[PDB]
Amino acid sequence: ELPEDPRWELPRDRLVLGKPLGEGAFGQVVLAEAIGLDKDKPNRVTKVAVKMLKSDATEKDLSDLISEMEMMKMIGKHKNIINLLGACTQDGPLYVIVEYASKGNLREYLQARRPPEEQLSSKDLVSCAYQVARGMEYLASKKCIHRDLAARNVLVTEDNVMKIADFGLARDIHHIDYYKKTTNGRLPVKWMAPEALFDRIYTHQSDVWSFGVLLWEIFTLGGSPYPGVPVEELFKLLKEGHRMDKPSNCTNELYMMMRDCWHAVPSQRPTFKQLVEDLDRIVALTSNQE
Ligand SMILES: COc1cccc(Cc2c[nH]c3ncccc23)c1
Repeated sequence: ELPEDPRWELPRDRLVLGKPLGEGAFGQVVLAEAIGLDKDKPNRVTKVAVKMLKSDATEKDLSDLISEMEMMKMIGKHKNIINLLGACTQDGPLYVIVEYASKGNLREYLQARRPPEEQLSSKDLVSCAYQVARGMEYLASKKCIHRDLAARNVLVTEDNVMKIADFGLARDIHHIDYYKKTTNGRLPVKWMAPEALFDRIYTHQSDVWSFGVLLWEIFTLGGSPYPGVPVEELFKLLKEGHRMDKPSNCTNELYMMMRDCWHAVPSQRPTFKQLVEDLDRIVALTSNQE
Protein backbone atom coordinates (compact mmCIF):
# COMPACT_ATOMS: atom_id res chain seq x y z
CA GLU A 1 0.00 0.00 0.00
CA LEU A 2 2.82 2.59 0.67
CA PRO A 3 4.83 4.18 -2.15
CA GLU A 4 8.60 3.52 -2.20
CA ASP A 5 10.92 6.56 -1.81
CA PRO A 6 14.62 5.66 -2.29
CA ARG A 7 15.70 9.03 -0.89
CA TRP A 8 14.64 7.89 2.60
CA GLU A 9 14.23 4.13 2.71
CA LEU A 10 16.33 1.97 5.05
CA PRO A 11 16.18 -1.83 4.94
CA ARG A 12 14.20 -3.10 7.90
CA ASP A 13 17.04 -5.47 8.91
CA ARG A 14 19.33 -2.47 9.55
CA LEU A 15 17.26 -1.34 12.54
CA VAL A 16 17.64 -2.96 16.00
CA LEU A 17 14.58 -1.92 18.05
CA GLY A 18 14.85 -1.00 21.70
CA LYS A 19 13.07 0.43 24.74
CA PRO A 20 10.16 2.93 24.67
CA LEU A 21 10.85 6.68 24.58
CA GLY A 22 9.10 9.81 25.81
CA GLU A 23 6.63 7.92 28.11
CA GLY A 24 3.97 8.02 25.36
CA ALA A 25 3.91 11.85 24.93
CA PHE A 26 4.87 11.51 21.25
CA GLY A 27 2.89 8.33 20.57
CA GLN A 28 4.47 4.89 20.12
CA VAL A 29 8.15 5.72 19.90
CA VAL A 30 11.20 3.56 20.67
CA LEU A 31 14.94 3.90 20.81
CA ALA A 32 16.78 1.94 18.13
CA GLU A 33 20.18 1.32 16.62
CA ALA A 34 20.44 1.80 12.91
CA ILE A 35 23.26 0.09 11.03
CA GLY A 36 24.72 1.93 8.07
CA LEU A 37 22.50 5.04 8.12
CA ASP A 38 25.23 6.99 6.32
CA LYS A 39 25.87 5.16 3.00
CA ASP A 40 29.62 6.08 3.37
CA LYS A 41 29.90 4.27 6.73
CA PRO A 42 27.91 0.99 6.58
CA ASN A 43 29.65 -0.52 9.68
CA ARG A 44 28.68 2.29 12.07
CA VAL A 45 25.62 2.15 14.34
CA THR A 46 23.63 5.25 15.24
CA LYS A 47 21.20 5.72 18.10
CA VAL A 48 17.93 6.96 16.57
CA ALA A 49 14.31 7.37 17.62
CA VAL A 50 11.56 5.46 15.78
CA LYS A 51 7.81 6.29 15.56
CA MET A 52 5.20 3.69 14.60
CA LEU A 53 1.45 3.01 14.70
CA LYS A 54 -0.05 1.57 17.88
CA SER A 55 -1.58 -1.95 17.60
CA ASP A 56 -5.20 -0.74 17.23
CA ALA A 57 -4.54 2.15 14.81
CA THR A 58 -7.21 3.26 12.36
CA GLU A 59 -6.72 4.24 8.72
CA LYS A 60 -6.65 7.94 9.76
CA ASP A 61 -3.81 7.27 12.20
CA LEU A 62 -1.86 5.83 9.27
CA SER A 63 -2.64 8.88 7.11
CA ASP A 64 -1.54 11.18 9.92
CA LEU A 65 1.77 9.40 10.45
CA ILE A 66 2.37 9.50 6.65
CA SER A 67 1.58 13.24 6.51
CA GLU A 68 3.97 13.88 9.33
CA MET A 69 6.76 12.06 7.51
CA GLU A 70 6.13 13.87 4.17
CA MET A 71 5.94 17.22 5.96
CA MET A 72 9.34 16.44 7.48
CA LYS A 73 10.80 15.52 4.07
CA MET A 74 9.74 18.85 2.59
CA ILE A 75 10.86 21.10 5.52
CA GLY A 76 14.54 20.15 5.25
CA LYS A 77 17.31 19.95 7.82
CA HIS A 78 18.08 22.24 10.72
CA LYS A 79 20.26 21.85 13.82
CA ASN A 80 17.39 22.92 16.10
CA ILE A 81 14.57 20.68 14.88
CA ILE A 82 14.17 16.93 15.19
CA ASN A 83 15.29 15.81 11.74
CA LEU A 84 13.98 12.89 9.71
CA LEU A 85 16.72 10.35 9.02
CA GLY A 86 14.90 7.53 7.24
CA ALA A 87 11.89 5.24 6.96
CA CYS A 88 10.94 1.60 6.46
CA THR A 89 7.74 1.65 4.45
CA GLN A 90 7.94 -1.71 2.65
CA ASP A 91 6.85 -5.22 3.69
CA GLY A 92 6.00 -4.44 7.27
CA PRO A 93 4.75 -1.75 9.66
CA LEU A 94 5.67 1.86 8.87
CA TYR A 95 8.69 3.14 10.81
CA VAL A 96 9.67 6.84 10.77
CA ILE A 97 13.28 7.19 11.87
CA VAL A 98 14.26 10.50 13.51
CA GLU A 99 17.08 12.04 15.56
CA TYR A 100 17.48 10.82 19.13
CA ALA A 101 17.39 13.21 22.07
CA SER A 102 19.04 11.53 25.12
CA LYS A 103 18.29 14.27 27.71
CA GLY A 104 14.51 14.36 27.25
CA ASN A 105 12.10 17.20 26.86
CA LEU A 106 13.11 20.74 27.91
CA ARG A 107 10.67 20.96 30.83
CA GLU A 108 12.23 17.84 32.41
CA TYR A 109 15.79 18.97 31.56
CA LEU A 110 15.21 22.29 33.36
CA GLN A 111 13.38 20.79 36.38
CA ALA A 112 16.21 18.31 37.08
CA ARG A 113 18.69 21.19 37.02
CA ARG A 114 16.96 23.16 39.77
CA PRO A 115 18.76 23.79 43.07
CA PRO A 116 17.66 20.97 45.41
CA GLU A 117 22.25 17.77 38.16
CA GLU A 118 24.70 20.61 37.32
CA GLN A 119 22.82 23.91 37.75
CA LEU A 120 22.36 26.18 34.75
CA SER A 121 24.01 29.56 34.32
CA SER A 122 21.99 32.63 33.28
CA LYS A 123 23.82 32.37 29.95
CA ASP A 124 22.85 28.69 29.51
CA LEU A 125 19.18 29.66 29.92
CA VAL A 126 19.32 32.49 27.40
CA SER A 127 21.30 30.21 25.09
CA CYS A 128 18.43 27.79 25.41
CA ALA A 129 15.87 30.39 24.35
CA TYR A 130 18.09 31.37 21.43
CA GLN A 131 18.41 27.85 20.03
CA VAL A 132 14.63 27.33 20.21
CA ALA A 133 14.07 30.75 18.56
CA ARG A 134 16.44 29.53 15.81
CA GLY A 135 14.59 26.31 15.23
CA MET A 136 11.35 28.33 14.99
CA GLU A 137 12.83 30.95 12.62
CA TYR A 138 13.84 28.10 10.34
CA LEU A 139 10.40 26.44 10.54
CA ALA A 140 8.67 29.77 9.88
CA SER A 141 10.94 30.45 6.89
CA LYS A 142 9.77 27.09 5.53
CA LYS A 143 6.08 28.19 6.01
CA CYS A 144 5.47 25.79 8.88
CA ILE A 145 3.25 26.86 11.78
CA HIS A 146 3.85 24.71 14.87
CA ARG A 147 0.55 25.29 16.78
CA ASP A 148 1.82 23.76 20.05
CA LEU A 149 5.21 25.32 20.78
CA ALA A 150 6.02 24.57 24.40
CA ALA A 151 8.88 23.19 26.50
CA ARG A 152 7.38 19.72 26.35
CA ASN A 153 7.82 19.76 22.54
CA VAL A 154 11.46 20.75 22.69
CA LEU A 155 13.97 17.91 23.04
CA VAL A 156 17.59 18.11 24.22
CA THR A 157 20.45 16.01 22.76
CA GLU A 158 23.42 14.44 24.49
CA ASP A 159 25.37 17.64 23.53
CA ASN A 160 22.74 20.07 24.94
CA VAL A 161 21.36 21.11 21.52
CA MET A 162 17.69 22.13 21.63
CA LYS A 163 15.51 20.53 18.95
CA ILE A 164 11.87 21.35 18.21
CA ALA A 165 9.66 18.25 17.94
CA ASP A 166 6.24 17.60 16.45
CA PHE A 167 6.33 20.60 14.10
CA GLY A 168 4.64 18.62 11.29
CA LEU A 169 1.89 16.95 13.30
CA ALA A 170 -1.50 16.47 11.72
CA ARG A 171 -4.27 18.04 13.77
CA ASP A 172 -7.87 19.01 13.08
CA ILE A 173 -8.09 22.34 14.92
CA HIS A 174 -11.93 22.32 14.78
CA HIS A 175 -11.93 19.18 16.99
CA ILE A 176 -9.54 20.05 19.83
CA ASP A 177 -10.65 19.09 23.32
CA TYR A 178 -9.70 22.17 25.40
CA TYR A 179 -10.08 20.06 28.58
CA LYS A 180 -7.66 17.30 27.59
CA LYS A 181 -4.46 17.35 29.60
CA THR A 182 -0.89 16.39 28.72
CA THR A 183 0.15 13.22 30.55
CA ASN A 184 2.14 15.38 33.03
CA GLY A 185 -1.21 16.92 34.19
CA ARG A 186 -1.24 20.40 32.47
CA LEU A 187 -3.52 22.10 29.90
CA PRO A 188 -2.21 22.94 26.37
CA VAL A 189 -4.66 25.89 26.03
CA LYS A 190 -2.27 27.83 28.33
CA TRP A 191 0.29 28.21 25.50
CA MET A 192 -2.25 29.31 22.87
CA ALA A 193 -2.71 32.87 21.66
CA PRO A 194 -6.24 34.34 22.23
CA GLU A 195 -6.84 34.50 18.48
CA ALA A 196 -5.94 30.78 18.21
CA LEU A 197 -8.00 29.89 21.30
CA PHE A 198 -11.22 31.86 20.62
CA ASP A 199 -11.28 32.18 16.80
CA ARG A 200 -9.16 29.15 15.79
CA ILE A 201 -6.71 31.36 13.82
CA TYR A 202 -3.16 29.97 13.85
CA THR A 203 -0.34 32.04 12.43
CA HIS A 204 3.38 32.57 12.84
CA GLN A 205 2.30 35.38 15.24
CA SER A 206 0.37 32.93 17.44
CA ASP A 207 3.45 30.65 17.53
CA VAL A 208 5.36 33.75 18.76
CA TRP A 209 2.89 34.09 21.64
CA SER A 210 3.47 30.40 22.50
CA PHE A 211 7.21 31.17 22.45
CA GLY A 212 6.62 33.81 25.13
CA VAL A 213 5.08 31.13 27.40
CA LEU A 214 8.12 28.92 26.67
CA LEU A 215 10.48 31.77 27.59
CA TRP A 216 8.57 31.92 30.92
CA GLU A 217 9.04 28.17 31.26
CA ILE A 218 12.81 28.51 30.76
CA PHE A 219 13.20 31.25 33.33
CA THR A 220 11.09 29.49 35.95
CA LEU A 221 13.16 26.34 35.23
CA GLY A 222 10.20 24.19 34.11
CA GLY A 223 7.56 26.18 35.91
CA SER A 224 3.89 25.51 35.23
CA PRO A 225 1.90 28.42 33.71
CA TYR A 226 -1.34 29.27 35.53
CA PRO A 227 -1.17 26.48 38.15
CA GLY A 228 -4.65 25.49 39.42
CA VAL A 229 -6.45 27.57 36.78
CA PRO A 230 -9.10 25.57 34.86
CA VAL A 231 -10.19 26.28 31.24
CA GLU A 232 -13.16 28.65 31.93
CA GLU A 233 -11.00 30.79 34.22
CA LEU A 234 -8.17 30.93 31.73
CA PHE A 235 -10.59 32.41 29.15
CA LYS A 236 -11.65 35.04 31.65
CA LEU A 237 -7.98 35.92 32.39
CA LEU A 238 -7.26 36.28 28.65
CA LYS A 239 -10.35 38.43 27.98
CA GLU A 240 -9.35 40.69 30.90
CA GLY A 241 -5.86 41.19 29.39
CA HIS A 242 -4.06 39.28 32.15
CA ARG A 243 -0.36 38.57 31.76
CA MET A 244 1.85 36.25 33.86
CA ASP A 245 4.25 37.88 36.36
CA LYS A 246 7.94 38.37 35.82
CA PRO A 247 9.78 35.27 37.02
CA SER A 248 12.40 35.85 39.70
CA ASN A 249 15.91 35.89 38.29
CA CYS A 250 14.71 37.11 34.89
CA THR A 251 15.99 40.46 33.64
CA ASN A 252 13.70 43.39 32.79
CA GLU A 253 14.73 43.01 29.16
CA LEU A 254 13.79 39.30 28.97
CA TYR A 255 10.49 39.95 30.75
CA MET A 256 9.84 42.73 28.21
CA MET A 257 10.58 40.25 25.44
CA MET A 258 7.95 37.86 26.92
CA ARG A 259 5.47 40.74 27.13
CA ASP A 260 6.15 41.74 23.50
CA CYS A 261 5.50 38.12 22.46
CA TRP A 262 2.14 38.40 24.32
CA HIS A 263 1.20 41.59 22.49
CA ALA A 264 -2.61 41.92 22.36
CA VAL A 265 -2.27 42.94 18.64
CA PRO A 266 -0.69 40.04 16.69
CA SER A 267 0.95 42.41 14.14
CA GLN A 268 2.85 44.10 16.91
CA ARG A 269 4.69 41.02 18.23
CA PRO A 270 8.23 40.38 17.15
CA THR A 271 8.94 37.77 14.50
CA PHE A 272 11.26 34.84 15.15
CA LYS A 273 13.89 36.59 12.94
CA GLN A 274 13.95 39.55 15.31
CA LEU A 275 13.81 37.32 18.41
CA VAL A 276 16.87 35.40 17.19
CA GLU A 277 18.85 38.70 16.71
CA ASP A 278 17.77 40.05 20.13
CA LEU A 279 18.59 36.75 21.89
CA ASP A 280 21.95 36.51 20.09
CA ARG A 281 22.90 39.93 21.50
CA ILE A 282 21.59 39.12 25.03
CA VAL A 283 23.48 35.78 25.06
CA ALA A 284 26.71 37.68 24.31
CA LEU A 285 26.24 40.03 27.33
CA THR A 286 24.78 37.54 29.85
CA SER A 287 26.96 36.27 32.68
CA ASN A 288 28.21 32.67 32.76
CA GLN A 289 29.06 33.71 36.34
CA GLU A 290 32.78 34.13 35.78
C1 LIG B 1 9.58 15.69 14.69
O1 LIG B 1 9.44 15.33 16.07
C2 LIG B 1 9.29 14.00 16.43
C3 LIG B 1 8.97 13.03 15.50
C4 LIG B 1 8.89 11.70 15.89
C5 LIG B 1 9.12 11.36 17.22
C6 LIG B 1 9.44 12.33 18.14
C7 LIG B 1 9.72 11.98 19.59
C8 LIG B 1 11.24 11.86 19.74
C9 LIG B 1 12.19 11.97 18.82
N1 LIG B 1 13.38 11.80 19.29
C10 LIG B 1 13.30 11.54 20.60
N2 LIG B 1 14.28 11.28 21.47
C11 LIG B 1 13.96 11.08 22.75
C12 LIG B 1 12.63 11.09 23.17
C13 LIG B 1 11.60 11.32 22.27
C14 LIG B 1 12.00 11.57 20.98
C15 LIG B 1 9.54 13.65 17.74
